[PDB]
Amino acid sequence: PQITLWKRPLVTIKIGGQLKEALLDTGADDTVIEEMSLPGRWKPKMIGGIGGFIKVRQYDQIIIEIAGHKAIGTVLVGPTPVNIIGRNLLTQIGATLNF
Amino acid sequence: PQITLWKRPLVTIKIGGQLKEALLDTGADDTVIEEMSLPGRWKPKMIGGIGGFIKVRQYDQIIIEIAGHKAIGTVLVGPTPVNIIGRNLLTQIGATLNF
Ligand SMILES: CC(C)(C)NC(=O)[C@@H]1C[C@@H]2CCCC[C@@H]2CN1C[C@@H](O)[C@H](Cc1ccccc1)NC(=O)[C@H](CC(N)=O)NC(=O)c1ccc2ccccc2n1
Repeated sequence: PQITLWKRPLVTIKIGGQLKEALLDTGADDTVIEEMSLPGRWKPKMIGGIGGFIKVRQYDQIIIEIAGHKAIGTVLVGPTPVNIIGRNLLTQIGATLNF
Repeated sequence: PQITLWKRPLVTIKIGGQLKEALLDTGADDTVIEEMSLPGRWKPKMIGGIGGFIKVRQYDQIIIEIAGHKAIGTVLVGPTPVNIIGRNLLTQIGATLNF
């Protein structure tokens, strides 16, 4: 598919058995998902953005479906206003920027 | 060009006649550049992201060259950690996401 940038590039994702809306984000190194009760072991992490840092939980080898395309990798969970799909997962679904 | 996402999508820009490095960022609504002297009129504004809100100078109708392509639009100047090119200027140069 091709997505224009007139509006935020939001798509449907599936994670932990739940459907959510998330932003395809070429400026994010990491994938950050809103607070949810994911099972299993995690490691403490701090991540930065414009504004400063927030505390998150790092989960490894998490399955996520992005606009119908399957991926598996690291997902950070904590208090974000928007679910963001970063480059660690955009590469797995074959995404590029074109102009 | 077609840009893949295994590395950060960094390009050269020209702004106020000066060369800088900046990130092509589909997750950003706006364009935010590090503190600099810039010819043009400005007004105070506040913007947010992952760790909270910061104070910036808003400059309208600024000429900027992005990887060899011309844009003329709004640039925010302030204590951002990384120079970011957001959707207000990505749309001007014809950029799309593809997968
Ligand atoms: C630029 C502005 C217009 C303020 N927009 C945004 O900030 C929106 C805000 C939205 C709501 C809050 C949740 C984030 C989304 C997406 N972001 C865009 C989004 O693309 C944003 C832009 C950015 C990049 C680099 C440095 C600063 C800011 N990325 C991020 O916040 C990601 C988060 C992450 N850890 O993956 N940061 C980075 O990937 C990153 C990279 C280098 C750094 C160097 C020093 C300090 C911090 C650094 N952070």
